[PDB]
Amino acid sequence: QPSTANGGFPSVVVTAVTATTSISPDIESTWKGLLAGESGIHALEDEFVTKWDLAVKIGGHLKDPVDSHMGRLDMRRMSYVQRMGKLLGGQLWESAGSPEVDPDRFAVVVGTGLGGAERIVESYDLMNAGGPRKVSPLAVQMIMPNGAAAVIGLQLGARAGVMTPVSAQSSGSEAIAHAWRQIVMGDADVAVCGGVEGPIEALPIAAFSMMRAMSTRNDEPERASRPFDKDRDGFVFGEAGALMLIETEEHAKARGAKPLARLLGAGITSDAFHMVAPAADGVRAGRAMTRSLELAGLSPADIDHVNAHGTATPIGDAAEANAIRVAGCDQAAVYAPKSALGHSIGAVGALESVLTVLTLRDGVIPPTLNYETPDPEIDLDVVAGEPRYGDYRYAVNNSFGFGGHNVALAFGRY
Amino acid sequence: QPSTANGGFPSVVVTAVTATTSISPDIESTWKGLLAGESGIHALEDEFVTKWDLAVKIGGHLKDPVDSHMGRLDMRRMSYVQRMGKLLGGQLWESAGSPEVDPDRFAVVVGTGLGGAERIVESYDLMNAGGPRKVSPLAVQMIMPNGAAAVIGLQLGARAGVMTPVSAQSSGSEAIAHAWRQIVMGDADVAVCGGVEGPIEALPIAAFSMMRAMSTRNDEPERASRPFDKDRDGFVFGEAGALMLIETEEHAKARGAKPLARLLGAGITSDAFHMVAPAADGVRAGRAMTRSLELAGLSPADIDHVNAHGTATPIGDAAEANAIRVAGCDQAAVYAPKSALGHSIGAVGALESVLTVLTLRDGVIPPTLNYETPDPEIDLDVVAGEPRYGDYRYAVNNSFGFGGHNVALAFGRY
Ligand SMILES: CCCCCCCCCCCCCCCC(=O)O[C@H](COC(=O)CCCCCCCC[C@H](C)CCCCCCCC)COP(=O)(O)O
Ligand SMILES: CCCCCCCCCCCCCCCC(=O)O[C@H](COC(=O)CCCCCCCC[C@H](C)CCCCCCCC)COP(=O)(O)O
Ligand SMILES: C=C/C(C)=C/[C@@]1(C)SC(=O)C(CC)=C1O
Ligand SMILES: C=C/C(C)=C/[C@@]1(C)SC(=O)C(CC)=C1O
Ligand SMILES: [K+]
Ligand SMILES: [K+]
Repeated sequence: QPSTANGGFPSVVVTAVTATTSISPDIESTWKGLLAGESGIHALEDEFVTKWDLAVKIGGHLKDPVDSHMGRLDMRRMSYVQRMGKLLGGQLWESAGSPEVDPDRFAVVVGTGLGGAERIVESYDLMNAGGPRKVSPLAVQMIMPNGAAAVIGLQLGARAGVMTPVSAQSSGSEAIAHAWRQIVMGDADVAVCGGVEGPIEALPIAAFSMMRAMSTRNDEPERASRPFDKDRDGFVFGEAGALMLIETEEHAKARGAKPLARLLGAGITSDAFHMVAPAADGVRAGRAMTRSLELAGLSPADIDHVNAHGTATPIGDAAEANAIRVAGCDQAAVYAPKSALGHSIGAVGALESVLTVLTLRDGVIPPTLNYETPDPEIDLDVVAGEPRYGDYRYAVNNSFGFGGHNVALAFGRY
Repeated sequence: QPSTANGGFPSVVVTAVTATTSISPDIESTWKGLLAGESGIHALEDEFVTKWDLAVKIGGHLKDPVDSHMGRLDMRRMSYVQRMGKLLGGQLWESAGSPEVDPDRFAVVVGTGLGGAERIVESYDLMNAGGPRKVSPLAVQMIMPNGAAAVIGLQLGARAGVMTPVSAQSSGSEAIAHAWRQIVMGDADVAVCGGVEGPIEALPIAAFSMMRAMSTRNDEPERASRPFDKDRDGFVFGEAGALMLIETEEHAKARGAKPLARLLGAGITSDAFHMVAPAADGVRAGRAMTRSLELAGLSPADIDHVNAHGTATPIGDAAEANAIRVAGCDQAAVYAPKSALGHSIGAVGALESVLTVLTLRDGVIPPTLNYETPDPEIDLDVVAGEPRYGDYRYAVNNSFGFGGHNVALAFGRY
């Protein structure tokens, strides 16, 4: 059976990354910030918080708002996720050296949680006020959830497929999994992949808050997200979008690109347990990890590092600790970046895959913030207090989503 | 290089199909109907048409509304596409003999155009009227576009992955493409796949009609949808959802299921041309067809039948005829089912895949309705007037979507 290690699949490398976060618009500054123990979570100053007296009054807005880079027409012709996709798509390509690739071998796979939903409600209000001729001729193509991926495909010229897998909070990792599949199956040699997501707003907070699993530690925003900690009280929103460029090792060599890491395998499963709670036993989630190992050609003892989904929900963290044990990876050093960056939903799995890549490139895992009281039921090696340094050779990035979706990505040091 | 024909991919068979359409809730009755020249397209009698004086006053509502089957609890706690998913998934599973499969080898892949969007505008109105605590605690899990796929995965017990590819009008076929990939790569032995979509409503009609591509032949509804006809004047909505059950031929034989057809190969590409117009040259669209043949182990000369996306827009049908030529498939017999069933957006490529399968099972292509004046730019063998019987062995189903997505599926007689 084919694996990366046994040459049954071609070698695929990560050759550029871009991300915008609550800490910085520059991924390399976000990364230094994380290492120095910086949090992007703050008191929400938005008017909408006082207008509605929201129970949740914390979150990380992007340091550098997407729309400060958007012109007059982009504001009127794209939904917010498409605007983010355009912004990141251009930054990534510039970071890659603006390569001239064969368009017929270039694919885009970009996940998102929802799509251009603000244009749904705008279109609804416009029609209710002034009838059907007040709806934009662009409303369909701004709203459709494949919109951000399609904007990036058009921007960069991708003709080997533009795909948008949606799996709620695992969408941004799932996208990279499908990009890797498309290359190893011979449909593409190069792919831009990742995840984008909307900003923090009143209605999203209201709707997630009614499920009662958001932190309300409003007095102390930077202490509120505590994945794996005994005193965790739910997740915190933190805005992000992130993309990476992956290509065959041969394609990278031929153009002189310097790889940051290798993308070795990907595992996708599903729980069939509950729509909005993960299976407590972590068995299908652990199988996604295992399947990424099988495809990579690795054993669980090879894994130095797991980048946890680690939302800081009580039931979420417990299930993931069980999954990591089921996969044999519970001696890896674990990071839960939502501790500092919060949860960006459809993008978050892409951001964390980027962080996994930087961990491998630089030999360092940032501290998990707020990890102050270990939880007996979670017996994991959670990195905390200061960075953990090592010559890491292999890591797995985990992401999970409402629906019972489990995605695991195996990366290696280049 | 592995193909189905050369045994490099495992054999994959279609063992059950279900669909609900404008003609019938029973796919076998829908099929008999199409063969008898029936149309599902009628005057819209909804009060919203006259309320808003909509330019488009025609379309095909389901013969049998999904909600005639829906418990009162479901009507509050699932979105419309989730209800459609649950209904179709239970029907499919019964049609299959309710098999006991290994859940850890069973995947679901179901596309849709948008998701539970009615719950977005419901949540918005509730919050505006009553504040943030009047939003449903189930709002998120009803809205998320992976919701329908996830309902089906929970309902049927799928633990090998639940996926929702979103590619607007090609989603339904793209879902079946990714299910075939998942089986041939060894991630699953059996999969439920296809597409669901919302109903014709006021805001959907306004937003699409403002793009200026819909038919407004309101005085003759059954004559409005005219794919490939010289006098075509745009597309017509017709509601549907459809699912099929695919599995390895070995798995089928083990349980004694008689196949309906073989699913031989799939190709996905993208245009990088325009967000809402297909590339005129048909080149990337023809490459998707060619890719499906390469993976099948077929040559264009083998192909007997093409089930065309055939929307009846002037530019869309012209581009598809060029793509069929690019692919070398322009000697095949062509059917354009939107002539009879109209356009079901995210569900349509799955519906048309099911029709392709029945064509191969029964050796007959239904007539393309309203095909009265050949267009010299098309120069295709369009089946029309009466059904055409023949010994069809191989067929390609086309679907394309806003964003420039091209999906082709290669099917074969069992
Ligand atoms: C990290 C946060 C993650 C967020 C959660 C993800 C949810 C998806 C986010 C959707 C995209 C939102 C885009 C907002 C653009 C923007 O900002 O529009 C403001 C003005 O507000 C609005 O129009 C708010 C309109 C909201 C649109 C409907 C959202 C409905 C959300 C659902 C009820 C709950 C969330 C469902 C998530 C399902 C999928 C993931 C599991 C500019 O203001 P002005 O400049 O005009 O003054
Ligand atoms: C032939 C298929 C047509 C496909 C069209 C696809 C459009 C997308 C699918 C939308 C799914 C909506 C489900 C409808 C539920 C239903 O019916 O609720 C009515 C009462 O009205 C409503 O609340 C309708 C309000 C709809 C609000 C959101 C619609 C947003 C539409 C966008 C602005 C334009 C379409 C975007 C498509 C992008 C994706 C594909 C390219 C019954 O009322 P009651 O009898 O129960 O009292
Ligand atoms: C099946 C449900 C799952 C996986 C739920 C998780 C663990 S995933 C996620 O991001 C969150 C917080 C938003 C959960 O509560
Ligand atoms: C890129 C745009 C494309 C492929 C557009 C097509 C041809 S596909 C489709 O179903 C329709 C009618 C709604 C189109 O107008
Ligand atoms: K992670
Ligand atoms: K078709």
